Amino acid sequence: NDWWDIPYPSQFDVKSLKTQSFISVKGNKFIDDKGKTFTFRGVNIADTGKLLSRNQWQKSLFEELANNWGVNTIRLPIHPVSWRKLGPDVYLGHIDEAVRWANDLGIYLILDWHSIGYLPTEQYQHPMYDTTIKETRDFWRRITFRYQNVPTVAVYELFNEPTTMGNTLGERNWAEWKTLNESLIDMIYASDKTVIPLVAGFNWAYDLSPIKKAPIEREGIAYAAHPYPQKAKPEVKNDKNFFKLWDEKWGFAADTYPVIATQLGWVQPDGYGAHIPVKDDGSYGPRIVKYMQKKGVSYTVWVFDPDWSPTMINDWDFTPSEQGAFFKQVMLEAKK
Amino acid sequence: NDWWDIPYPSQFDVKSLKTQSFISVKGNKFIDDKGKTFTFRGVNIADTGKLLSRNQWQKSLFEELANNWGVNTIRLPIHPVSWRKLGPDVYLGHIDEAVRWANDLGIYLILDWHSIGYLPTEQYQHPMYDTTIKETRDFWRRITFRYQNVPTVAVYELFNEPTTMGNTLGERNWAEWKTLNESLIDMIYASDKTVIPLVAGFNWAYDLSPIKKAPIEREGIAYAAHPYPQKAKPEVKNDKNFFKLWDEKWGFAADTYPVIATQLGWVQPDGYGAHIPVKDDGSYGPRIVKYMQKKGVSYTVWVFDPDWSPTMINDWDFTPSEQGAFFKQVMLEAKK
Amino acid sequence: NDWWDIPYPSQFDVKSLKTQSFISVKGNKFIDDKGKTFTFRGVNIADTGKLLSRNQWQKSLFEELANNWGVNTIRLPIHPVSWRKLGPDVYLGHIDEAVRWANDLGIYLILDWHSIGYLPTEQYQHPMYDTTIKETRDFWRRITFRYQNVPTVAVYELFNEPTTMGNTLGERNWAEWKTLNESLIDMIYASDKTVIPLVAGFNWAYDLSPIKKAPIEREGIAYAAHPYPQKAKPEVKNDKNFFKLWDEKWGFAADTYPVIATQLGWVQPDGYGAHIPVKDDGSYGPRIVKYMQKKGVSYTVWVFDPDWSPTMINDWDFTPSEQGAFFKQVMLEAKK
Ligand SMILES: OC[C@H]1O[C@@H](O[C@H]2[C@H](O)[C@@H](O)[C@H](O[C@H]3[C@H](O)[C@@H](O)[C@H](O[C@@H]4[C@@H](O)[C@H](O)O[C@H](CO)[C@H]4O)O[C@@H]3CO)O[C@@H]2CO)[C@H](O)[C@@H](O)[C@@H]1O
Ligand SMILES: OC[C@H]1O[C@@H](O[C@H]2[C@H](O)[C@@H](O)[C@H](O[C@H]3[C@H](O)[C@@H](O)[C@H](O[C@@H]4[C@@H](O)[C@H](O)O[C@H](CO)[C@H]4O)O[C@@H]3CO)O[C@@H]2CO)[C@H](O)[C@@H](O)[C@@H]1O
Ligand SMILES: OC[C@H]1O[C@@H](O[C@H]2[C@H](O)[C@@H](O)[C@H](O[C@H]3[C@H](O)[C@@H](O)[C@H](O[C@@H]4[C@@H](O)[C@H](O)O[C@H](CO)[C@H]4O)O[C@@H]3CO)O[C@@H]2CO)[C@H](O)[C@@H](O)[C@@H]1O
Ligand SMILES: [Cl-]
Ligand SMILES: [Cl-]
Ligand SMILES: [Cl-]
Ligand SMILES: [Mg+2]
Ligand SMILES: [Mg+2]
Ligand SMILES: [Mg+2]
Repeated sequence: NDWWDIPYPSQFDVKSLKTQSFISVKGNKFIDDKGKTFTFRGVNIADTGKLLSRNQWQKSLFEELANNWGVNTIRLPIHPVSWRKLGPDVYLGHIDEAVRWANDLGIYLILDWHSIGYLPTEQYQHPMYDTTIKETRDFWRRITFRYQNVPTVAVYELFNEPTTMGNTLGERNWAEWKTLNESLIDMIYASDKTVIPLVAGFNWAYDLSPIKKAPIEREGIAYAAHPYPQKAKPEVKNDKNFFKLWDEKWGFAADTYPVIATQLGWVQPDGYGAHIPVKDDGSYGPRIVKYMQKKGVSYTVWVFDPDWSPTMINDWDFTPSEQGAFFKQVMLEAKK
Repeated sequence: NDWWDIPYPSQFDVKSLKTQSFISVKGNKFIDDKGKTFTFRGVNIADTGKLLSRNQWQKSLFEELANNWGVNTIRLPIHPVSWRKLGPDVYLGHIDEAVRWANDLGIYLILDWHSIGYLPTEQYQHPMYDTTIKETRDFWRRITFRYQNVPTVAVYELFNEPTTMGNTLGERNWAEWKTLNESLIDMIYASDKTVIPLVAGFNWAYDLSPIKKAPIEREGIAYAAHPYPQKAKPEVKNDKNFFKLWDEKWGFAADTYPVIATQLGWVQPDGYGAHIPVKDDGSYGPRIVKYMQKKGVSYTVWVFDPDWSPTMINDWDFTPSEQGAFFKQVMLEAKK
Repeated sequence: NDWWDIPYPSQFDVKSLKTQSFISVKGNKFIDDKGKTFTFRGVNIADTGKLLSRNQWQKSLFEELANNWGVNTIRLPIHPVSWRKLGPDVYLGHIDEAVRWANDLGIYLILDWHSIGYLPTEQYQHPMYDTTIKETRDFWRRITFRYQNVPTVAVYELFNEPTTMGNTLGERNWAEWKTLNESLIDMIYASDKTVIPLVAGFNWAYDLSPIKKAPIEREGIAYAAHPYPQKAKPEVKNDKNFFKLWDEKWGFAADTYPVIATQLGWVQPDGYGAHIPVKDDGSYGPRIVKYMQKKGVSYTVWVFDPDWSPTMINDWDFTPSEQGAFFKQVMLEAKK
């Protein structure tokens, strides 16, 4: 009742972590603080609240991924509805757990403010993604204060998937989106300059082409890409044609800035949760991996969860799905 | 609890309706899809929630109006407080009923986002009208998706009565209001181009004069006018002087665009719920009807309800008030 | 349940007050309506809700201050969280009490919308200060309507302490802040032109220097200053060096506009609730009083409360603290 006695917030205790290299941006590459080139390779897990509700928010989950799936990175898709439902204090307390778990395993976290829609008009694809510019700023303000100087938390992915859904949500306007990302980056850098902001384009974070002429005017950032199989639609389906289309919309970015494909994956058109744009016969797997390997692109596969699709696992015993078995071997081999 | 299992929305089933002409804008006229000039002539009823609370939300209400009062149109004043109180899903479910009822009777609906105040500062005449730009956009987003390709729903009246109340609510600024209406129209047209947006001026939707120099830069729209009796204040009260004042503030619009007088009416200064600007000795009735007839102006009288004033009916047996008996005969004669 | 029956608001009954001079702005001075120069000299009390919760919201509080502490002014720091918690109707009802109490004692009130942070991004120092541009406008709309033509309520302090906290809350931008204050002033002046708006600069209302080149372009306003002891940091601590630094950041304003130091005070570095920027050995007391006396600056000391620091009183028997005993004698002597 005494609102005047509500405490000011505290910061994560960095002394509680074991030594872990910071990742930073240098030119078009990530590097660690030993100066070695670094690639994020890993997976999304589900929202923290979804996992808690079925008692699957456990260090054992992180251990499975680190020990058996070859990941060096986990992306946490923090859904605004879940952020509100647990409330900031409880959600941050669970993020703290993820930090300790990842640190102990020597892996890194991408914190993703997981909305879909058009923030400047505050209209979204679905209520679970609902937010405001105010809440979005406040999220990043809180996150940046709490995890200041924490090497485990490497990337702040400002807004998962910008889209206006054919301008039903507003008029897509690069200049206003650019300005807003720059505004968020400024709040972040005022609080912690050691973190990597990740910025996305339109068409559900597929289209980075506006940065050819109007890149975000801030240093030390990276760009997101979500190159699902059906985003590029060549008439003739082969490596060369897909590569050219990917080149044009997002791959070119990797020549100048670091790029993380923070969502990618596929399921068979008749498989579990099959929907546009994730339907593929499986030929996309080797093709996107080859493409990313050639361009030095980082990635986190969607999704290491048995309910949300396309799945990497069919159950909580971690039985691999088609894409799961494929990416697991890719990541194990890369780790070598 | 599982927010991730909350369904995506569905659209009204157009196959459930009987054949009904679409109304569209051509130049300064409405026409039906047989190419014949069309005039909206009808009434407002109360907010859906008010009617539900006294069990008056019934097809019989629509039947009374269509069969005995000669209407071809009903305006639904959706109050934002009621929208929130029933919640979108339940409110839309009742709008669905209105659509089926009106369609069956061969009449049309105007959906009116019924707020009073200044949306750009989000300040209003009364809490019952309280909203935000975000909620207003979301309302129109939901409405346009749900009633796509539904002929019965003819007009989307974006914001009932713009006013700053002597600039106590903000600084009235045509350019910012124009831009915001254009933004809403763009969201709507991205989703359904077969609907007619209705745009209002300041001074409680009385003053359209800014469109002489700066009309909304979008095709297929109409303009609202609320010419209550005491809005124009000639020193000498006659046809000629009122006509000239109406000409100057709103009637001129009918020369170039279609105009719907979506609110109009009167009660005696000593009658039920008498207040500025609806007080009149009754001479306004024939005068506004003559004026509208000469200019081909569409109209929906306020209000076909026994509680809200000025009333068209004194009870739920539909006993006519003074203005009610007057307008009933006007509409019956026009229908012939 | 019947939202349509929710009453429109009413105004404070001015006939309930005894005769009391209006205070107005003339050049760089306040004057009363007898044309005599006037200086606000008094204190802050705690938020109305805090006082109510411990049964300390009583006329006896105002009587103690007027009769024994020599005040002619009390500042009410209305915290947005408390505004929401009591709700506008109940909070305004208690403000009405303060008005009657102050009027009877011949003292004046400053109503302070008591937030800390950056309103244009709606990010704040602490949740208790949380608000929006919409809520802030609505507060001033309600206040200005209710207390129209009430001499007892002299000053509307638009936003207590603007700060971006090292730009962690947003990018401080004088031009956008200026525009927003002008917008609030316009809402206020549209409703009551007899009230004095009080505008603040950045750095927790310490830095008025932007008004040298870009003052608020409205007449009849005053400027706030919060010159706590540790805001100016001269290497050599004496009258001359502090005076020069105060001159440069806020004191210059008093040459052209009226200035009210609506928060000021100190506690010993080892005293109760000691924190930056209010720690001082006590030499600040005579120095700030001398400075303000020379420049004709008005002031309300923070704070006449035994819980909130720095205190003027150590208990509810009004036992004076160090700064309390000091300021009490200053105010008693000035009153003579
Ligand atoms: O968050 C929990 C939820 O996630 C679900 O997956 C999401 C997925 O994360 C998201 O990327 C995906 O977005 C797609 C849209 O749904 C889809 O409409 C859109 O299609 C467009 C077409 O409309 C357009 O014509 O063409 C392009 C290219 O073909 C296409 O993108 O594509 C985007 C992605 O780019 O939405 C998913 C949900 O539908 C999980 O499936 C679910 O289990 C979880 O609850
Ligand atoms: O929504 C449920 C509610 O509706 C009530 O009627 C409303 C009516 O719909 C609305 O148009 C009307 O607005 C008027 C303002 O109330 C009135 O103040 C304003 O007056 C101005 C003057 O202030 C100005 O000086 O001059 C002009 C011209 O004379 C004048 O307009 O006029 C507007 C309309 O233009 O408000 C009504 C409520 O007061 C029902 O009466 C009620 O039963 C329902 O609950
Ligand atoms: O509202 C109830 C609450 O009030 C508490 O006092 C507030 C006080 O009213 C407010 O002015 C004060 O603001 C100070 C900030 O807290 C402080 O961080 C800031 O420091 C900056 C430094 O960060 C900067 O480096 O330098 C400058 C100059 O030295 C300095 O200002 O200073 C501002 C004031 O200018 O915050 C108090 C709370 O911390 C009561 O103490 C409490 O009991 C009540 O509950
Ligand atoms: Cl898009
Ligand atoms: Cl107006
Ligand atoms: Cl500041
Ligand atoms: Mg970090
Ligand atoms: Mg339609
Ligand atoms: Mg006053």
